[PDB]
Amino acid sequence: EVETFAFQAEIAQLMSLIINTFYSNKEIFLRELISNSSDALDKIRYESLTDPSKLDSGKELHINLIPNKQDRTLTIVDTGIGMTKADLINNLGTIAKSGTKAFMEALQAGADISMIGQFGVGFYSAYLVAEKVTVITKHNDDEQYAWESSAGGSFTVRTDTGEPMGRGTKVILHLKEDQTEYLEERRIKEIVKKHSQFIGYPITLFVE
Ligand SMILES: CCCCn1c(Cc2cc(OC)ccc2OC)nc2c(N)nc(F)nc21
Repeated sequence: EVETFAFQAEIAQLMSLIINTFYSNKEIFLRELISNSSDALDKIRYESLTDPSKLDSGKELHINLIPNKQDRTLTIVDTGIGMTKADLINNLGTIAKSGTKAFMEALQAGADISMIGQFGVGFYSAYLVAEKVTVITKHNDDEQYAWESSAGGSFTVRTDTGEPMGRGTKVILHLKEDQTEYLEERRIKEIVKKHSQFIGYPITLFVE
């Protein structure tokens, strides 16, 4: 069954802002998502040092970028720590509240949208380019969940029946009609080179 949740007022407001503000430098969405993957891979890396069994659901620590022109999606896949249902429904929104407020104040003093990640809310930059985001995630202590939102003030969570993923997180960007340039091999490569050149895990760009 599909559960529908409201965003806390502040996130909904960050989300509208990201959708509504005129801002051409949309490409920074990719570095934000990659950096979130990097923090997650680090974390499962740290946790297995004192418990190697936390790696039984997969030993490879990596990042895959998969475009699919047929569906119109850019999926960012990591094998990092993954998210529990608690994360999805309460915890992530709890921690995001403060980062949101800070961010939203800075945008005045002179800051701009490319700085969202210095506040820990770079995930919602997904909405510069995607009309819908689907997030498939699997943590060691929980089952596999699908989170989803087209913004609008609500998101859903359901247990995922798709392909089992071991451990990690897939962010599936359903691109806006005018943003298919992020399906293109040479565009993604350019972006990864300029902003994500020095990540500590292999990034494999899949071709179509
Ligand atoms: C805010 C940092 C933690 C949340 N997070 C994020 C940021 C994030 C994801 C969300 O998914 C529905 C929602 C909100 C988020 O940040 C506020 N990306 C992650 C990732 N790839 N892997 C893991 F494991 N955790 C992630």
